[PDB]
Amino acid sequence: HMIKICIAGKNNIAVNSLQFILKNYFEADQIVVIPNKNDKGIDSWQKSLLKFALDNNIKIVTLDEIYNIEQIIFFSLEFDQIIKIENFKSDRLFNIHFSALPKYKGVFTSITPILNNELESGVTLHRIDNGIDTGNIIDQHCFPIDINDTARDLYFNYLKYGESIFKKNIQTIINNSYKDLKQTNINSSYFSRKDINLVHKINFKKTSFEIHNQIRAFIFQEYQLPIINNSKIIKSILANEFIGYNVFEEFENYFIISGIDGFKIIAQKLN
Amino acid sequence: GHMIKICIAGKNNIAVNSLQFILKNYFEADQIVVIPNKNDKGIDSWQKSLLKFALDNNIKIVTLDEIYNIEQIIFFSLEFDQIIKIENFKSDRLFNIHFSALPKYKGVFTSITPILNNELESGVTLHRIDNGIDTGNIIDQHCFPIDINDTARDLYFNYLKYGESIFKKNIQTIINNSYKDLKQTNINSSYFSRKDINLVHKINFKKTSFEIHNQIRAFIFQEYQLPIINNSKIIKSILANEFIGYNVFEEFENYFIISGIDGFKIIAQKLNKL
Ligand SMILES: Cc1cn([C@H]2C[C@H](O)[C@@H](COP(=O)(O)OP(=O)(O)O[C@H]3O[C@H](CO)[C@@H](O)[C@H](O)[C@H]3O)O2)c(=O)[nH]c1=O
Ligand SMILES: Cc1cn([C@H]2C[C@H](O)[C@@H](COP(=O)(O)OP(=O)(O)O[C@H]3O[C@H](CO)[C@@H](O)[C@H](O)[C@H]3O)O2)c(=O)[nH]c1=O
Ligand SMILES: Nc1nc2c(c(=O)[nH]1)N[C@H](CN(C=O)c1ccc(C(=O)N[C@@H](CCC(=O)O)C(=O)O)cc1)CN2
Ligand SMILES: Nc1nc2c(c(=O)[nH]1)N[C@H](CN(C=O)c1ccc(C(=O)N[C@@H](CCC(=O)O)C(=O)O)cc1)CN2
Repeated sequence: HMIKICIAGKNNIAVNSLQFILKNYFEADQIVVIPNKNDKGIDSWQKSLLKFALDNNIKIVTLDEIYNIEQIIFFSLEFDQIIKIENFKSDRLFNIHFSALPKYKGVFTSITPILNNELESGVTLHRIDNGIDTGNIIDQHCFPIDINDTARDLYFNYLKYGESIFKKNIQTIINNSYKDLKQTNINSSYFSRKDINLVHKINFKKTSFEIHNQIRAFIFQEYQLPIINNSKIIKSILANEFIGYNVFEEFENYFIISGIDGFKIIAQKLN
Repeated sequence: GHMIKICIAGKNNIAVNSLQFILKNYFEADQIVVIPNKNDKGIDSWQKSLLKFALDNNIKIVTLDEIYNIEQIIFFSLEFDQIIKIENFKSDRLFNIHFSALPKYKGVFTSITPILNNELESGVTLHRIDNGIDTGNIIDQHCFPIDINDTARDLYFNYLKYGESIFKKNIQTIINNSYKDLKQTNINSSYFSRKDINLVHKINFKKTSFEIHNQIRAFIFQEYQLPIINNSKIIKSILANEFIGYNVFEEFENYFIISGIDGFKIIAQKLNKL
């Protein structure tokens, strides 16, 4: 068919990966795009896929419009819809998921690995099957969650590494010469929206590492910041200085906190 | 200096067998004292009673107050139920075996917490006691697997086993005071209190098969409780690699068949099964 590829989703990973295909592989007339339902068609703190496509004379389609395109490559890059694979003639359906699968299937993956005490995360390119982030893994890139990284910092890492893993593998996908491996049952985890209360209530009867992690997992200013006694927190810093157990002291610009193991946290208040 | 050399404080097979080992190999009975836990009524049940062993072997029962002034005494907590304040003691030879791979899973119910948090292994850790909970310097650790179908009960019996073993491995160097240790790191340190665990766990099925399995088996410890699914007590959970479709739930006379979001088969065996 004339149309070779659909890019579906949002943000700079989608925009940049589309730019890369336009520059290196396919002409506009060979590409269609499905923006997310919330795409305003203007750039914000991320670029708009809708705007990029219109600016570049790529057609905006719906899923209904591509299901019958033989051999189309369908590529989800932060797409907001669950696919049903039997809708499609093509079986060339792919996603980049922002975690180190099989762990942290589902949502809010800039939050969940932090909240669960992980030292690393990853991006994973996989085939789409009918389950949520369950299909066979094509490629994965693991990277650290540094000790004072926030959810926002981690999200910007997913965008960066996600764009790179796209570029690394896209020719094998286009050539249908990639290899994949089924995901294991062990280590598989999943979160849905119901599992995370974005207005997090910190549990201080925890270690310093855990309290620190509770704070920084919710630091993502475009959405929210965690609040301690009515002040928003912009950064948490965990040190291995021992300051005594269960410290909590509020100052004008920051809190000094330690948990049951007495390591020092500085929780910096938003200016 | 003093006649008393060692105090064993705590409960269950670990305390009893450790005490038996020192009495056989290291100290006579008049050199040893014991502090049972508050709920020890001196009756052997599914674990042995430390109080009963002491009574049966003429090893004196004491309180912490009676040992604080014993210089050089070796104090060992083997599932002890009291928090120590090290400044009460003249001796600095104060030790604990905690049932986890520290620094993870400080605090309570460590037969439940690693399972519920999706771990594949656990451990026992011999440490110095400081004024924090399970925070003192590590002397030795032995890690072991949590087998995929282990229950909390199964994991508790492995702690008893490996815990008794790590005591024997280290006791000579404690007695000769030549042991080495290392400060715990801040990174990976985790802690649970009784408030963080609801022993009447309501299963979240909007999870992976692995996670649903873990949620069930983490609460299987029949002396205390069993998890309940559709008003049936569950005695065992078995997780397989077989794909059966997403979000399966079917009740049979003797078991449930369950899968989560990733569609792996779980068999949850009912207690009523003959
Ligand atoms: C909405 C929201 C998001 N965030 C943070 C954590 C999220 O990981 C990150 C990105 O948010 P979203 O893109 O809305 O949602 P997230 O669950 O990460 O993304 C999933 O759901 C998105 C919306 O359905 C899909 O477009 C993505 O493909 C899918 O991966 O921003 C917050 O901290 N607070 C928020 O309220
Ligand atoms: C009381 C209770 C226990 N358990 C299981 C899981 C526990 O890890 C295991 C042992 O129970 P306990 O010895 O009462 O509690 P546990 O938190 O494991 O032990 C801590 O607390 C004990 C009581 O303070 C201390 O004596 C120990 O040194 C300490 O390690 O039994 C249950 O599954 N349900 C229960 O209701
Ligand atoms: N079938 C399928 N569709 C896929 C992917 C997948 O692996 N498989 N990857 C992406 C997965 N995805 C985003 O990357 C995506 C988008 C929307 C929702 C969604 O509708 N979420 C609800 C859950 C609804 C439900 O319970 O089924 C939520 O958590 O509240 C979920 C995931 C895009 N579509
Ligand atoms: N200071 C300290 N004491 C220790 C250990 C330790 O690492 N540090 N290890 C063990 C930790 N432990 C179990 O392994 C354990 C037991 C009870 C409580 C506790 O908090 N107990 C009582 C107060 C005790 C009393 O003074 O009578 C309570 O809260 O009711 C805390 C930890 C035994 N004691």
